[PDB]
Amino acid sequence: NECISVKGRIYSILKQIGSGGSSKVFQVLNEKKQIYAIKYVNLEEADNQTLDSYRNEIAYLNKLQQHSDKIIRLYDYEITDQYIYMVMECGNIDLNSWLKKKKSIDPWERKSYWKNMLEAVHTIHQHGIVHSDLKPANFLIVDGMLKLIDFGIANQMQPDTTSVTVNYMPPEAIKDMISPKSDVWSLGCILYYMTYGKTPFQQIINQISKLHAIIDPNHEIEFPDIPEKDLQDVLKCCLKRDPKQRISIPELLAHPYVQIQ
Ligand SMILES: COc1cc(N2CCCC2=O)ccc1Nc1nc(NC2CCOCC2)c2c(C#N)c[nH]c2n1
Ligand SMILES: [Mg+2]
Ligand SMILES: [Mg+2]
Repeated sequence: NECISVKGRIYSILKQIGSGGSSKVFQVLNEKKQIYAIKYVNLEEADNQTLDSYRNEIAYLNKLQQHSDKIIRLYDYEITDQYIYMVMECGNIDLNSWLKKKKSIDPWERKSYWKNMLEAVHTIHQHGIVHSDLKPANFLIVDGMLKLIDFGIANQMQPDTTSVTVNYMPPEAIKDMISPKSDVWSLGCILYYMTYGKTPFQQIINQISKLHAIIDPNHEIEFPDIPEKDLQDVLKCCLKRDPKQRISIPELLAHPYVQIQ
């Protein structure tokens, strides 16, 4: 019967979904035995860089959810000098965990998840954010939909277990040692994974030349023919290494793959 109070109301902790650095996310019930997610950040030690990333996340989450229901909802929050509590709509599960168990995706459901992710990413681009590190873990499944959680700022957390990648990074991020085009690359890797059941360079299991493969022009990604050729076309347009020739989000929204059927 571990509990959390937040701006008046009490919540029972059903379990800890995940953790990350100084954060924790709990699946909880309110007094009306309704389910929610609560994120907790122990601010006790945390530099002004960490503090500000979390303050920025909360502001954008509060702003953005008026413009799109593909952004996870922030219902209430409590913030002091010691801690943060955020009450949010709780997802059934994150998309990474969900992919890693499913055999094969229903084609109409892949198309629908795809529209969901485009809308969400589109929404954050309109308000001046480039995620830059998109991956399946950033999307939750709720009400048969995909909703975005992470904005790039704030430290990513990891699902917890009761025991004890880089496949999505855009090429121009590797050569950065970054624009809305970088999120379309990462979205194409997810859709590609949803189509061919595998990430473009998911087999180059050694990292340094996984990276090398990604930035290498005369390394070619394979697009086996498939029934839905509009989907073959989406993937080929997303996965162009040259950012300036890569398809954009506004264009992807006008594409037959999302507009027909
Ligand atoms: C039942 O609930 C869930 C369960 C699971 N998993 C993962 C595998 C095993 C399992 O059962 C994953 C997500 C949810 N639902 C959920 N998860 C959130 N954070 C997770 C933090 C760890 O990495 C993935 C996301 C938030 C969030 C934030 N921040 C605001 N709402 C949220 N809803
Ligand atoms: Mg068990
Ligand atoms: Mg295990």
